Amino acid sequence: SGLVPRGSHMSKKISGGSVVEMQGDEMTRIIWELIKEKLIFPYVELDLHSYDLGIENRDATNDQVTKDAAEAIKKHNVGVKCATITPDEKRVEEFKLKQMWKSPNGTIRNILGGTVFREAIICKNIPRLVSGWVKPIIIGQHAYGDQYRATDFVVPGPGKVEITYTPSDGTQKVTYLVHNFEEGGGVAMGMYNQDKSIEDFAHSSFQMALSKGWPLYLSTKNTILKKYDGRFKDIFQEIYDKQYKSQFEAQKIWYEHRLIDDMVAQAMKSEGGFIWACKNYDGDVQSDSVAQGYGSLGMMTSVLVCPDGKTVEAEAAHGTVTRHYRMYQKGQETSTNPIASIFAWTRGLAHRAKLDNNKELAFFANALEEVSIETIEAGFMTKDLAACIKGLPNVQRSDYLNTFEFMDKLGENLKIKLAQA
Amino acid sequence: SHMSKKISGGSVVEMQGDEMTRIIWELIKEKLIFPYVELDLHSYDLGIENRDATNDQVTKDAAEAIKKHNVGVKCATITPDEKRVEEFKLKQMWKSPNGTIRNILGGTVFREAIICKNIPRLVSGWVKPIIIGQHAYGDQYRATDFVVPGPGKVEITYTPSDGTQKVTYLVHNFEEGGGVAMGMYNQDKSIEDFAHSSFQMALSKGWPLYLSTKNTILKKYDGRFKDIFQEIYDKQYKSQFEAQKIWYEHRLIDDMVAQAMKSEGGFIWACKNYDGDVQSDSVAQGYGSLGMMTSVLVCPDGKTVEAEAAHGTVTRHYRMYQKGQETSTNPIASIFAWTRGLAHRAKLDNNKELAFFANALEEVSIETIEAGFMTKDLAACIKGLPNVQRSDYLNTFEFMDKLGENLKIKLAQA
Ligand SMILES: NC(=O)C1=CN([C@@H]2O[C@H](COP(=O)(O)OP(=O)(O)OC[C@H]3O[C@@H](n4cnc5c(N)ncnc54)[C@H](OP(=O)(O)O)[C@@H]3O)[C@@H](O)[C@H]2O)C=C[C@H]1[PH](CCC(=O)O)(CCC(=O)O)CCC(=O)O
Ligand SMILES: NC(=O)C1=CN([C@@H]2O[C@H](COP(=O)(O)OP(=O)(O)OC[C@H]3O[C@@H](n4cnc5c(N)ncnc54)[C@H](OP(=O)(O)O)[C@@H]3O)[C@@H](O)[C@H]2O)C=C[C@H]1[PH](CCC(=O)O)(CCC(=O)O)CCC(=O)O
Ligand SMILES: [Ca+2]
Ligand SMILES: [Ca+2]
Ligand SMILES: [Cl-]
Ligand SMILES: [Cl-]
Repeated sequence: SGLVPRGSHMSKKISGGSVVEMQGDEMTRIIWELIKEKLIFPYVELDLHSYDLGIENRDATNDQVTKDAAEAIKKHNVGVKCATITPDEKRVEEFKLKQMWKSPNGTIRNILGGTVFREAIICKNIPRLVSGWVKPIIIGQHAYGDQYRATDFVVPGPGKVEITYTPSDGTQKVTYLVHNFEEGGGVAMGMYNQDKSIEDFAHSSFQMALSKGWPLYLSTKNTILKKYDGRFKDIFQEIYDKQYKSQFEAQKIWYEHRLIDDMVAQAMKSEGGFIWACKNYDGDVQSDSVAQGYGSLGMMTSVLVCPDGKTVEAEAAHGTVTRHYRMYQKGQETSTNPIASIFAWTRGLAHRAKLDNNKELAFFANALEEVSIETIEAGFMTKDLAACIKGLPNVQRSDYLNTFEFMDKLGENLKIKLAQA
Repeated sequence: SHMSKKISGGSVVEMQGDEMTRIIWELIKEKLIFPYVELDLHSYDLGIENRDATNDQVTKDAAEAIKKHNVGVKCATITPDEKRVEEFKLKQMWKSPNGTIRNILGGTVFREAIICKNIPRLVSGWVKPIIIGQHAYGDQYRATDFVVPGPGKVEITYTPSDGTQKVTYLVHNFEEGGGVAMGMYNQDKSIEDFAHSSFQMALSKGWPLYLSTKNTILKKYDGRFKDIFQEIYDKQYKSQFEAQKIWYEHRLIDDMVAQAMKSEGGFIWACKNYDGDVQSDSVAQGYGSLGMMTSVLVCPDGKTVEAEAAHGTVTRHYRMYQKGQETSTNPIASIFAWTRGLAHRAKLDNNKELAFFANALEEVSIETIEAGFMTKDLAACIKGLPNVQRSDYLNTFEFMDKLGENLKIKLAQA
């Protein structure tokens, strides 16, 4: 039967190393398991550290699992996160929650720190809503502080709201009048940010612009918040003058501070092709406008780059697609776009491979991104993208693939691509 | 024999401004308003020179004058920064006149694009206008902010006036370096006025109303906006809305921004102060031209209005003008400031002729531009800035003069 041992038909899976996975809710959870089953695990073996951030396990552990996941990301340097339920009043009723738990993304970000870089996932055949955006716009959202770690409260009636700083060294405290309510009640809030966090934010922004060869703009409202936003402006400018200016000049680019009002108009009018450093809230809100302006709200990458220069968390930024989940729970067909979740996995695994000098893993991660884009541009897509192209009322069943058909088509094309290489 | 009589005008609080907008303001009065309308103008000079001279008192005096006369029109003004401070040798870096007038008067700033058929939008589907109603009081614009110079505790406290024990909310314990911190507030009555003005504007335009907040994150602060609007709607407006086949909904700011991008327009968008400030720039630009916007502060008394030009004082054109070089400065926003004010004056005085005039001036502006006579910025909207030749646009004086010729023709025909 032949003295020479013939080669195996099954080929050796890639050693991918250590990865923290944050499991999610509803249809995104369904998608997440399909991605692992059909796209990752046949080709990559992982030392996978899985945390269930589904709403029921967050409730059971009093949100401790979210903290545990963040600490694990510190330890292993790579996290990949599925979309999760951020509960409102209805979710409190539906799950009999102990509390209207806060957004886990905010908790993870306030623990890890850094900058969330957000960018559209561009398909040649998905039309833009903004005509001129022929190059990408990359938002760098400062991931720490401000509204997302504030303390807000109802003022029940007349009285003084004051804000006080008490120096740790025992020198005199300073007290500022926020407002004397003399005619009724209202609301008040305190919020803050940290110098070191702002410095990390500036560093990540300058470095991303220099890595791309694109100009950088930071938006603030320092005309109104002269101290608070002026601190962002000053720290960026001093870091630019100290370390990065000659690097920008050598690449013929620039960094400029802009008022947020001007910056959103300028962005809308632009051709794309720049980095936009945003304070936490502005990056949160403006990335929705950028995501929708490129064609599809969900076709975004979202990667938290932590201040240590080694740790990354990639996530799907859209929601858990509740209506599709309900259909799926009744055995009905859905057409759920998995691209954002797939790219969470590929961006995470690409950083894993960079940390590990894993050439096989890096080739794989890029190959999966290529397969996803090429599949869509070849005309095989989920219903939402079909509607981007034709308009929802004109979509017919042959224009799109359902959730399982689309995953299977990606799996076929990934197998072809890895075979050809 | 009867003399040629100007249209009765009434009492208008004028606030004069700075730089190129001051120049075009005088041009508008001279060529478009004064030859046809006779005004009882109460003029306040909010030029940065007089604001430094009076220690910003003139701004407050103008705001009170508006309280008195119910109709105010405002030119663009310099909001000084460090550069302005050194340039004019200012005593202080005074706050923006707008912020002061708004804190004094209260109300909601309604902003909306001025649409010309030949000016292409940047957002494909916006075939109907989007009207933003920006709450004009509180939040960031009245906040107390400071630099935290080193390790220490920041807390924000509430002390009831009636003696009941205070409550202290920890903001942050800075253990390593320093940072920044800030308190801000809003008032129930001002939010209720905001809601009432939003519901009324929606009913008058016959469009649905969305309010945006971030109450996912700010459950108490933004929760109050949401709760107040929902209660005032259920109790006082839902039936009228349903009668006009419109509706009111709360939306998260993230959702609202994306859906507006993807929508057809045709709705009222109630915004917290900061969001209205920022999103209206985004909307203005998305319709084609950032400066083609009306901006009208509607005060809670339901009678007092302040119309302004929202854009800046066009400093580069002013420098050209100073050196006797021609400029192409678009005066439409300042014109519509005047016409919106005059239309409110006509409404208050039941002045048929003045209302006819204000609408006519708006029509003449739009038709002039749509007939192909425009300033350089709109030419560039059409052809793209690199492709604009001198023959594609009119300079500031030529455009003003063409508007005057067309306004004379329009008023004569009727
Ligand atoms: N990451 C996360 O963790 C998120 C969790 N959620 C949780 O998802 C749950 C529901 O969320 P909805 O908002 O109701 O939306 P949906 O996902 O149900 O989709 C609505 C309709 O659109 C269509 N459709 C959408 N995705 C599709 C897909 N893949 N394929 C195909 N069709 C798709 C489809 O339409 P048809 O039904 O007609 O086919 C579908 O029904 C609730 O529990 C939310 O809390 C929401 C968003 C983020 P996000 C954090 C962002 C950040 O951290 O930066 C804000 C997003 C933003 O800012 O833009 C939460 C806010 C916070 O945490 O503060
Ligand atoms: N309302 C006001 O009173 C404002 C006053 N200012 C004060 O104006 C001063 C300068 O301002 P810049 O920011 O440098 O801009 P610019 O006006 O000089 O134009 C820059 C370039 O664009 C082009 N161009 C613009 N307008 C054109 C026009 N008509 N025709 C033709 N081409 C035109 C042209 O381009 P070329 O040169 O290539 O031809 C030109 O050079 C500074 O001193 C500022 O303080 C700024 C804006 C508002 P704003 C209140 C908004 C609100 O309350 O609703 C925030 C802006 C926003 O939110 O949208 C600040 C005050 C506050 O904080 O309250
Ligand atoms: Ca967002
Ligand atoms: Ca603005
Ligand atoms: Cl299916
Ligand atoms: Cl001229």
